[PDB]
Amino acid sequence: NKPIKNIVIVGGGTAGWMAASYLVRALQQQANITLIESAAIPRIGVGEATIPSLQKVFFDFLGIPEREWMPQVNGAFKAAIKFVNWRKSPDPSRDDHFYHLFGNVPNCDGVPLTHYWLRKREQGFQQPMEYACYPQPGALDGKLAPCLSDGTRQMSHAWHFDAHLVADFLKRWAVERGVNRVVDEVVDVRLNNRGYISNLLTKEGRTLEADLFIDCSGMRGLLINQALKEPFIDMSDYLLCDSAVASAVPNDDARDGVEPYTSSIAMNSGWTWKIPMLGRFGSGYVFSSHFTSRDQATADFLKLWGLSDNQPLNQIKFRVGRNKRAWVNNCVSIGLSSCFLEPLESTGIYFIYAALYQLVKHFPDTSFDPRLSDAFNAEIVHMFDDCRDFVQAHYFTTSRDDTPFWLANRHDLRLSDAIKEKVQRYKAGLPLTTTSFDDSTYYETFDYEFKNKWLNGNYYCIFAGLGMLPDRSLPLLQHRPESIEKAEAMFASIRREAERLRTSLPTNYDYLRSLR
Amino acid sequence: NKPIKNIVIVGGGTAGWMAASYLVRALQQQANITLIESAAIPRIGVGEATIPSLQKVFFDFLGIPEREWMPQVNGAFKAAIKFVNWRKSPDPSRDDHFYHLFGNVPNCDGVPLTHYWLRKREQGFQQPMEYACYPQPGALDGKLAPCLSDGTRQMSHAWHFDAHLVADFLKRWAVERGVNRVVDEVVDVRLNNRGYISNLLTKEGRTLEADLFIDCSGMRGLLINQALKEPFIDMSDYLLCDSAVASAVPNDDARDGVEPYTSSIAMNSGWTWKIPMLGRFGSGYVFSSHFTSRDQATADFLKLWGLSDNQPLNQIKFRVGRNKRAWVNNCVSIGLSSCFLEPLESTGIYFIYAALYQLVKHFPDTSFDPRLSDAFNAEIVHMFDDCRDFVQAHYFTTSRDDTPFWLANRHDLRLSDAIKEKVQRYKAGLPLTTTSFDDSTYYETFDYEFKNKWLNGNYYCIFAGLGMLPDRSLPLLQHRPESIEKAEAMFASIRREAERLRTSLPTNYDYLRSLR
Ligand SMILES: Cc1cc2nc3c(=O)[nH]c(=O)nc-3n(C[C@H](O)[C@H](O)[C@H](O)COP(=O)(O)OP(=O)(O)OC[C@H]3O[C@@H](n4cnc5c(N)ncnc54)[C@H](O)[C@@H]3O)c2cc1C
Ligand SMILES: Cc1cc2nc3c(=O)[nH]c(=O)nc-3n(C[C@H](O)[C@H](O)[C@H](O)COP(=O)(O)OP(=O)(O)OC[C@H]3O[C@@H](n4cnc5c(N)ncnc54)[C@H](O)[C@@H]3O)c2cc1C
Ligand SMILES: [Cl-]
Ligand SMILES: [Cl-]
Repeated sequence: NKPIKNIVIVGGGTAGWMAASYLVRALQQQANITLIESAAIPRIGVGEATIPSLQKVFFDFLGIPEREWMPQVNGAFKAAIKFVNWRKSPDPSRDDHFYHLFGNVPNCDGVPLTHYWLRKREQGFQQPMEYACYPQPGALDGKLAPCLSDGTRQMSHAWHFDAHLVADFLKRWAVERGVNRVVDEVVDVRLNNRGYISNLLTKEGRTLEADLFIDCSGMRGLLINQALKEPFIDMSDYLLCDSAVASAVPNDDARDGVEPYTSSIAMNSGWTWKIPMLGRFGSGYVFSSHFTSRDQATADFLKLWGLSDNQPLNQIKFRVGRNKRAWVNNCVSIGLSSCFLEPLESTGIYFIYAALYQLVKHFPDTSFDPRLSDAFNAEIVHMFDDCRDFVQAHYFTTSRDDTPFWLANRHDLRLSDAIKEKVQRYKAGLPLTTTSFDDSTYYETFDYEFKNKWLNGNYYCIFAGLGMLPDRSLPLLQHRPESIEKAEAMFASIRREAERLRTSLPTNYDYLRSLR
Repeated sequence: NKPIKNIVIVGGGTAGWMAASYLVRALQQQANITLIESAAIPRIGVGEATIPSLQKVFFDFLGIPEREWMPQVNGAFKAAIKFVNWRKSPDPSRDDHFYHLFGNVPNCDGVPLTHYWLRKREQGFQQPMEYACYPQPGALDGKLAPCLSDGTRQMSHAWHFDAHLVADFLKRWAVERGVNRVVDEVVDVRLNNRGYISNLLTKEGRTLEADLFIDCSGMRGLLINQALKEPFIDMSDYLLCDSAVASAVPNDDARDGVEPYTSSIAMNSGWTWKIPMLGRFGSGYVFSSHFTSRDQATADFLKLWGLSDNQPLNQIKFRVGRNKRAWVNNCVSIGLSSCFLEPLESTGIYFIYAALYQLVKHFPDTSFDPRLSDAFNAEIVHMFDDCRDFVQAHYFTTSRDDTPFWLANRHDLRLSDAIKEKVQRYKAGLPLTTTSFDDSTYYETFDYEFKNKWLNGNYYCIFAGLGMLPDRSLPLLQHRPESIEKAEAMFASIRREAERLRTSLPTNYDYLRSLR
């Protein structure tokens, strides 16, 4: 079969230029890549939070080190997500916060530290799980950097940045390496009688043709949804939020510092993200239109940060779910054109480079073997649905009942058999999927991580944080006092590391300043 | 809940004493373990072949190094399985053999060497896959040891031994560490109205009681099948063989050497195993009674090795399949009481210590939370069904059509959706599950291996060996000539290692002799 030689990418957002960059890197020879993007249709970039695999899977593949791209996007460091007022109904006299931290939890004789902690709590141990099982939460409370002053890594971390800038960065990178950039707007898509994309008709009268089309046109799904009629699976029965009111809020970093984490502040009919950068933090009230009006949500958002009625706002709406098939005929959907999930766990950009990773792993020729796209589509389904369930697990697990929104999350959600099964195992006291701690190649081979994205530690951070604990500790531990004693030594070690971090880490602000 | 304190194991075979050994090791405190075995009911031990996880998962857990247990069981080294006359109808003028080797296949720019080999074959490359992608097949042809004379490991390996002796070894090991051994025969099992095992009535009038019962009574399933009425899922529609005629055959190792591998010699209505040890090799014609009589199979077996009509034979029969649930109420089935699969891929003893591993991971208290057994049962189902599909893939893939037996395997088998999906992906040219080569922690964390037992390399050895190749090479490779060039360097390196092994390895016989 003849190889794919001409590729057309529709879209100049984060998805489009990640696709252009990744493909021009992966396809070293025999690859003509063209990207068309409309100047009259804006890109989505609200100030985004990410996860560590952005470096390992995407930028490492491009050969771009962290020190190269991060200052070009005015990046800040992210070491966790802090959930505020998610556990109980808001009480100004109560400190309601917990962290979902990056990194793996140590194992002790084949059992994660989370389970040794639970047994301790049964006997009266008061300290919260993540403060016992991780070394960095207290450091995050102190708004400290994830690295020493000399740049030595001290904890797993990701990044906060304006996605507009990473698109510009990748634009310059990809164009320099041969990607043809076209500023124009597609107005019509022509299919043959078979149903394959023949050509694209633009606004300036250009006719674009290719062997392979990549749809990065955003939520509208110009190619995959509108032209190819691939149905979008609405999953509003799984998750309730469908809107957002967002803006940027100035921050006096000199006296307030820069929080080295994303915040998720539970509201009456949703939650508000806080994504710190230098000089400001991006913020957005994600809400359900069925429980609050955009007007009311706007008022709550302004009141939360004490913003004025003159503050410019980014009014957003979206549909939760995914296409039935991400790849149909000769068109691959990447980004918002493929799927969407509320930014509760920073999975948006992850969906992009994870899908691109899978596209190269299933790269077609001009014959377009349906076995390739079928396999690709199955991977996308697994990827999205797994993250959807993890996010949903934040909702039906909550104890809040103060508003109709939270009551609905507790009782009226549709749950997959998969997430029901995990929760059942968790409640039984069983550890979920764990990996080796004294190895960490889980982060080095993406096939492993892609198929097992969320581990025991991730779920425990969420569940224990929301106050939903297993019925009992592992029955096995009653037979292994030596293992229990060994776990105590590990807890003590974590406590010592936390104390060392407190006096060794520079503030996140000072470290970000040293990088200018 | 009160902890499990009294445990009764029924059975003194390989399963029973592995269970006794593993549990007395895992349950350091609060564990009274009793094993009852009948002296009038023999154990099954035909001379068994194993896989490397026996050391990593079982003996390492007991703290017993290879050098300790192997000479106690008169063990020989196994480095692969050689399949003879499986590809085509037997032709004495043709050499029909291929190896299924232990170990992982190297990756080159995210693609296994198997796929770079396939592309080469498309362009005329003649050398068989496993001889190109592995360094040791030629060494195995030369009957060389898997280690240097000084004991330095040179290739991944497992073991051949009489399972009777490993049972005796573990018996002595477990009894010395507190396991109570009872020589008697259970004649009646009493259940309460709930359906839980109350007590065991023996032949000498003893009444045995416990919190937890382990059924290692063999194929009869004294507790799980007969008492608890748990249905056995007959899978004769998946696999056709149901019988075996076996014996031991003397070998002049001084002039013939000792083959460092198990052989699988395809017959008219089944296949014959060859499991070499010092001084002899165990052998057994596995056959389907629906295509040949035991009498005819016996004659073929004797004729194959030139044995006489006076040669004592072990006439065996079995049912292929598994219990619907491995663990019911307060009874856990381990070994032949749980499931059986023909020894095509040496999975029998694997099923034992893998299940025991899972039992400890799901260890109950006296309340017996059904969530624990449900989770355990699901793992057993995955374990068996996955190995069943892998074994079955040897059968429906063959090109042989010379007998009704092989025609039936080609056309009349029932295939799971899972195996159909894998074959489809393979035929499309896609790599199956792969792991990191420059790491090998896949063999260090059993959770990983248990869920992903058979990798791309394993399937490729079987499929390419049977002459069933993908329709085409990976389309991506047409865009990456640099990766192709890089793979050539790896092939050259493997060729050099093979040449070094040829002149460096002692013969398997001489090395086994040096260990006496
Ligand atoms: C409210 C919100 C919060 C988010 N938070 C996070 C987060 O915290 N972390 C994270 O990682 N991700 C997050 N995401 C996701 C992420 O921001 C976006 O998915 C990503 O940055 C851009 O996706 P996209 O490029 O596919 O869509 P878009 O940004 O909409 O890109 C659309 C592009 O296609 C072009 N185009 C469209 N139509 C046509 C046409 N007819 N002809 C020609 N050209 C055309 C447009 O000009 C534009 O260039 C969030 C998304 C939203 C909506
Ligand atoms: C033909 C064949 C080939 C095989 N090849 C391989 C191979 O190559 N590699 C591999 O790893 N595995 C292989 N296996 C599997 C392996 O040999 C056996 O599964 C294992 O060695 C023994 O299994 P078991 O102990 O559960 O059953 P058994 O050996 O039958 O043990 C039964 C025990 O339960 C006791 N018992 C029974 N009944 C009663 C009662 N009413 N009261 C009291 N006590 C009782 C018996 O006395 C006996 O001790 C093979 C099996 C077969 C049949
Ligand atoms: Cl997101
Ligand atoms: Cl076996």
